[PDB]
Amino acid sequence: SLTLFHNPASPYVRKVMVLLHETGQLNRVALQASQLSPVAPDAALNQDNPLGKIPALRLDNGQVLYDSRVILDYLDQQHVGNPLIPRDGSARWRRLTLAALADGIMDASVLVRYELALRAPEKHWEQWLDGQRDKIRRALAVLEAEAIAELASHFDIAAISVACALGYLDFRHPDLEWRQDHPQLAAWYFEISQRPSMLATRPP
Amino acid sequence: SLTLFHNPASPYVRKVMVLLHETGQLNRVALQASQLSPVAPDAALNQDNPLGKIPALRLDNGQVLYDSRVILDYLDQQHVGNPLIPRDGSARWRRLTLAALADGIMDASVLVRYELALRAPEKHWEQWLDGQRDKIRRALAVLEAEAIAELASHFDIAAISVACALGYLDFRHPDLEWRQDHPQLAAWYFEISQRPSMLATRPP
Ligand SMILES: N[C@@H](CCC(=O)N[C@@H](CS(=O)O)C(=O)NCC(=O)O)C(=O)O
Repeated sequence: SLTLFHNPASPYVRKVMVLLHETGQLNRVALQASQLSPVAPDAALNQDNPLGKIPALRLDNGQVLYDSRVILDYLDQQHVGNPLIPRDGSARWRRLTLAALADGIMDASVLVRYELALRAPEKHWEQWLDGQRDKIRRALAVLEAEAIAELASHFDIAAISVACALGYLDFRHPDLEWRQDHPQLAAWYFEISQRPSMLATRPP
Repeated sequence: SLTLFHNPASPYVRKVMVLLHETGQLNRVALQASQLSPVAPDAALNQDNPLGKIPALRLDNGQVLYDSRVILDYLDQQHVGNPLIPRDGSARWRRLTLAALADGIMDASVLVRYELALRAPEKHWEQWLDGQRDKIRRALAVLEAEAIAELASHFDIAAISVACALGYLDFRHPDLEWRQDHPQLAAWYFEISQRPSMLATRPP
């Protein structure tokens, strides 16, 4: 069977968990708990993913896949349902670009979390923090437009990725109050939060 | 024709350029010079690229793709013959994981560069910087121990990504010596550095 390095905070892990739920493949995956940060290595994880990041997926044959987008691609090709990642043509490119937009939000969000929670306050750099927050805000604006119609078309790779990014803002960055100025996105997210796969994968 | 939002220092742009050379698709592309935004997002927007993604690829009919991994997939699917990303088989996820290893080297390398170059010295956090350097070192060790034959077998998505990551280490982090403990990787890099795709795309 498969083994996924996991913890319930990670929104990248959450993408994987949501895809597993949606595709009926939770039964294939043992969870290996990991607590970690860039200054607190997990030695067991590092033996499998030298980058020291989660998610990482150990296959039945012992090979390891990372990062999250590689794992999601692998898992999407294992089931016979409709794919969550379009296999060809225009949709493939469009939906993977929205997924990358969402990953960029997560990347900035995690960096701001680590600076605020781990770095000594006297070493915080406010202009850096605000630059990351502004990159998140600009991406949210594009998502507001996408929430008009494109986002809701399918609960697929793009929708999962965006949903996990918004859930992570709620969890670690409520001060960004993303709903206040993004009502269309707020409505979309309120709906997709009720999906069983989202309810089962919320952070602590 | 296509437009690539381009910067010559970025190793992520470099992967795209190398793949365009290697697949014979430079005759498709016009470059549009674009400024990296390490701290505050750029105040000058191109309306097709409101998030200032670099690389970003604007298709013949105006859709814009990003990030580099999405662009690489798109471009690889636009030519016939030998794909540089395997379409299926164990090799697909093996080569994509090796590419992700390389992207992780680049990610750690950029974080270290931007902190060292842009953040005030008194606010540098050495244990954080070393945690990122340790990702790089562990990843190099995996390449040397596990990936030499793989890299040599095909100058593909994995090899291009690794090559660009090593070029970026030489460019921004020559203090991080990597050739001594990874002699096979060093020899391979010396060889592939002479490919026209690599010579043409070296950072300034
Ligand atoms: N490109 C990767 C990013 C994973 C990541 O940053 N994960 C964080 C945990 S966070 O999501 O809770 C992680 O592993 N941090 C540890 C570290 O950076 O040392 C992916 O898409 O899987």
